[PDB]
Amino acid sequence: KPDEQGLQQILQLLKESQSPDTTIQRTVQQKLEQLNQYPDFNNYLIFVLTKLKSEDEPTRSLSGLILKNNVKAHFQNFPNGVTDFIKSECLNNIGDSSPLIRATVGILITTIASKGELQNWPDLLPKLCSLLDSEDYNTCEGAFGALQKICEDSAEILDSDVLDRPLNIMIPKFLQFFKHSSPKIRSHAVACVNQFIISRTQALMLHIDSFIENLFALAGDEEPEVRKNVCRALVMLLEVRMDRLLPHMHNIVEYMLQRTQDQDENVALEACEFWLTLAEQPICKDVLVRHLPKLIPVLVNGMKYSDIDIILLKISDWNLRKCSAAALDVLANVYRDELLPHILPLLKELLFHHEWVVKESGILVLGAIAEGCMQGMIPYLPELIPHLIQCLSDKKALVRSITCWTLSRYAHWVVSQPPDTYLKPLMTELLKRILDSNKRVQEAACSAFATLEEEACTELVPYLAYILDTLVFAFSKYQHKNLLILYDAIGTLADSVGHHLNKPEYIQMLMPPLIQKWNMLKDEDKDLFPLLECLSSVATALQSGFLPYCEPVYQRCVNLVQKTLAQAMLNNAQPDQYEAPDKDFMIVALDLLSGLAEGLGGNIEQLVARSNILTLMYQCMQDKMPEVRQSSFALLGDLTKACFQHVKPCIADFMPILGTNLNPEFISVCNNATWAIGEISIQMGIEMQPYIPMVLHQLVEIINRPNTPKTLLENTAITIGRLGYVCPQEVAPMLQQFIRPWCTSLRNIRDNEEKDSAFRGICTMISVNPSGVIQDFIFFCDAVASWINPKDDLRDMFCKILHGFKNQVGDENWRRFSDQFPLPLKERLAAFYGV
Repeated sequence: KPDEQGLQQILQLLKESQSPDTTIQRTVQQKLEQLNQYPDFNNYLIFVLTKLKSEDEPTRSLSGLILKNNVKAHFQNFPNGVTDFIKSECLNNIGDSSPLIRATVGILITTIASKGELQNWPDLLPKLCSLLDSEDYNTCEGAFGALQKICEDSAEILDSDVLDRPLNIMIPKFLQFFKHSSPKIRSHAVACVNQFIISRTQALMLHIDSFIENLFALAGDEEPEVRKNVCRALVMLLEVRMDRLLPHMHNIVEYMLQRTQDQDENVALEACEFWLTLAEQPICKDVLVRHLPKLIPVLVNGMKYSDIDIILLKISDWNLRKCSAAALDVLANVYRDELLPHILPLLKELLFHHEWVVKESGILVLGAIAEGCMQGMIPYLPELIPHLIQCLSDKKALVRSITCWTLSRYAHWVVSQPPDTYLKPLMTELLKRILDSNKRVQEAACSAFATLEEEACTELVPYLAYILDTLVFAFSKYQHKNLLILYDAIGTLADSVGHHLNKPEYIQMLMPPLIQKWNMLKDEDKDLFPLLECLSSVATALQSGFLPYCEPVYQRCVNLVQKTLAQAMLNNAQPDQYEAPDKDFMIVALDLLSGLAEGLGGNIEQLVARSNILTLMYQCMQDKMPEVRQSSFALLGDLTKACFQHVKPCIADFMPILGTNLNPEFISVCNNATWAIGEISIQMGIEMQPYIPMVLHQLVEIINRPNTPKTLLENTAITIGRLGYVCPQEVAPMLQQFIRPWCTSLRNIRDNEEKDSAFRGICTMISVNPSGVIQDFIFFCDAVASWINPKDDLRDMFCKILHGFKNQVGDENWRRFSDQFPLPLKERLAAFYGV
């Protein structure tokens, strides 16, 4: 019987509510395991049926609450028969006259519905919807509260007559409740209708005016819950139905403005979100101009740290400050310089204020409006920047950290000025802050310095030893969260300084501790991604100087490529049992490898030979992700250039893949494949013959393709040139089909090794098949005339062709032909090639 062990459960429940903290872990262990078969049959008798017998609401509500957790962890193992009894007891007590009991029944219903999905309780929503009218308050509230959580949490809507009535009936029913006595109920009502906004539910769309009208009539409710929901509704509608808000816009704005400075922190944040959303709409600029005088002070005031905020640091991912600052950043990009009349008089007050909370809010404002109001800020920079550099030493950390940030926002202007005026002190001061005693100032400074480095470049060279001393020391001082930012600082330093880093002293202090970590990190580490990206930057700047250190870098990268591929395979077979990897670990490993193959170019040959790198590369070229293909094709060309002797035995395998990937849909992949083919043909010589048919036609098609980026066109032109240089016989016949775009393309390129080999290829092709050029000889001349400093032998090839043509067409026709050229064109061909 249940009477025996039932008084044992109720005793275990009374003991569960002790006060020992020792007798609590014991009764929790005793109850969590007491999951036989039918304890939940009991867990409701206590909670729903034994009123007076074992009364004491705390006990009953705890019964239902422990059982709620049983539903959370072990619902799948639930007997079908007990659940049905559970469910019917809940719905029969949804509106219990005891607030605590009906709140317990409430969370019970909510969770069951969340765990066992939509259809598994088919009776629920129809019963909830119906109960909304049930003429006793508690039942109405109970139903509505439950109904609110179900639309909100799980259930992605799309649920007409899954409610057992059309949304056409349901939505106006909701709207009626906007007029209920109880504040809790009209909140529930706005929350429900808010779920149907974004999805553009037709029923709501055909009830907008009624909705909008009812929203306006609630704007003024005491209950902040209602005010908040009204704001959410209005923010949401801003994107879904602008057309219907528009005629009320100024009237709405004035409400939102009052809401953005609301008593309640929540309503305020919700109201504030309005300015963000509106700011990103084309209609914004015209609507708000008039409100800027009132808006800006409100946003700027909202950007101060609150009293609570400060304490917790000395917070939320999103708050009033982050929101206002975001809005102000966006509003600055919209109005640009026209925002300044509204900002500067307020800025003047804030920046030199005696209270730091005020000062630091002003510094934030200054940073926030940077990108947008740059041009108009330039006049005031010569006094503000020196003053910010001063704040960098402020006694208060939170001023120190934000100043770093704001300074970095003006980094570009700083560098554009004489190096000694602003850049020097900024650097001197930022380098000191990188080693601040306060973690937040460390991050801010280190981050700001990274922004500065990228902008300064060469100009950092004089301070390189002091910059490197600070960064390397930071390794020892810093802890996790900060290392990530430090890696990026080092990395950018390599990018900005370039070859200037390649000196034994620099290498001997930087590389040992970077590598120390490279061999410490467990492959599934957050630290590993930025450490890869950093080293890839370093190996490119430390060209040949990176040599002593590549062994473990190269090998681990290859390992990383392999592993990621396997993991991605496992995940494709078994999407549930086996987990997806982050392919960005692969792309970054490939880039490092190709960075390595370029800096070391040749010294790498032994490492390439003893690895699965080419096999791995092949697989990477099969990948579904364009970026992965792209990266390996890049690596292909780099290895072709570095140590072709190991690529050659695979060229028969690679060529068809390169052909398969000569597809303009994926520009970057196409680019790299095209580039790789070209580099291969130079290394292969005549032997490239059998591989031309599969590649050529696609290139001539790609080069003739209307909308094609400049770079891909240029690379196609180069590659066709190089193939032709090596196999004139196979390529020459097609000279007439690609010569127009080829010339239009390569005519705009610097006089380099690429342009040389390409034009060398077209000269060998013209000489094999001259008739291909005549019809469009105007284009060849334009392309030859673009050369400023050609190699002597190339100038002669140009010379022979140009003359050959002139001799064919004769002096008279040529004279006519030359009239077409612009002056500087006529003149170069005449001076350089004697024509």
